Amino acid sequence: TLSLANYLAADSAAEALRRDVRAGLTAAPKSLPPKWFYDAVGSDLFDQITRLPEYYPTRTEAQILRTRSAEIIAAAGADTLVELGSGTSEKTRMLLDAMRDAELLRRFIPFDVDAGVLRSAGAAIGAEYPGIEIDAVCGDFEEHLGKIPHVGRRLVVFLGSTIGNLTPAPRAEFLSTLADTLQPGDSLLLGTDLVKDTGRLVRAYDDAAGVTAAFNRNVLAVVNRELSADFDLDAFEHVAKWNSDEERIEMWLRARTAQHVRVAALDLEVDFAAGEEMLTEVSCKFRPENVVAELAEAGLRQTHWWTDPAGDFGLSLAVRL
Ligand SMILES: Nc1ncnc2c1ncn2[C@@H]1O[C@H](CSCC[C@H](N)C(=O)O)[C@@H](O)[C@H]1O
Ligand SMILES: N[C@@H](Cc1c[nH]c[nH+]1)C(=O)O
Repeated sequence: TLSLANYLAADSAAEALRRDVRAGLTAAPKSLPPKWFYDAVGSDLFDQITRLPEYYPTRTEAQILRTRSAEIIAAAGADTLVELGSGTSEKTRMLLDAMRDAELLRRFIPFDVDAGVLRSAGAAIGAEYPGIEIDAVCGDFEEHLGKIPHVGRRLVVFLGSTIGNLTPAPRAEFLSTLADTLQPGDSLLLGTDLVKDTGRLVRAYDDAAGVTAAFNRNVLAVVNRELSADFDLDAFEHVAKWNSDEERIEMWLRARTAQHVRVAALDLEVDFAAGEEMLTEVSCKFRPENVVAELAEAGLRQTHWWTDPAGDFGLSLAVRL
């Protein structure tokens, strides 16, 4: 009853991954793709982040899920739960319980770039819900959504405001593509962190424990290990900023001094100037009405909207137009 499909394993997929890292490192303003945070070490660092006092999103969303999962399941009526950027799927157990309770649960399809997190969560869920079929998919949710099985009536969930780690142009492409993988009867549950006080927003990405910093820097450890690079992690400092124009948090890594870095697997040497900054992640924060309009543009209609009392975070349920 357990399966794993691995689409990131192909050299065709590897080439695209490496091409995107190369483009980031060779652009006039440097960047790295957010997906490279998530090797085994990074997946655990994010798990640490979810427990920080500063990082309100996980517990806020979990509280909405704890109190609204029945409602969500009743509206979706799905027998199949698809989770994008699933990670450890800890919040997802609330959804799985509610589907099981409703006597609908037949299948769980976790989808992640990290196959380790898939094998762990997959084996766990497989045991916690005997008789369920598990179809783990290792892929890039910007490239491999078409590989998610079309079986049954599906609730696709994208929690944790991961959607905000895409800038508006690829975000629109992603949502349009996602919409086009949905069949009649399918649903999207989307978590979106909302615009709020920016002290709160910036602190959630710049905790006093240094955890987010370590998580940010680890992207250099991943590149170092996997692409034969020689970034000096000590040479770069974590920077979190509020971009008010784009209404998004931005994580940067800034060079303390001039750095000269080879990435051997890419046949690539790059340099940083003193004080030069590299963009490692964006975290877009949303206004409620813009979420409605973004879904609509993609060909999706918001049918349900749930928020916490303080309006820190929203969950949307959407169907095809
Ligand atoms: N491009 C991509 N394709 C597939 N998975 C991705 C991805 N970019 C990041 N991820 C995965 O998506 C998750 C984002 S962190 C979110 C974890 C969990 N869903 C939660 O809400 O807490 C991580 O597990 C990461 O490994
Ligand atoms: N998806 C998470 C990833 C993250 C947490 N902290 C830093 N990055 C977010 O945008 O909030």
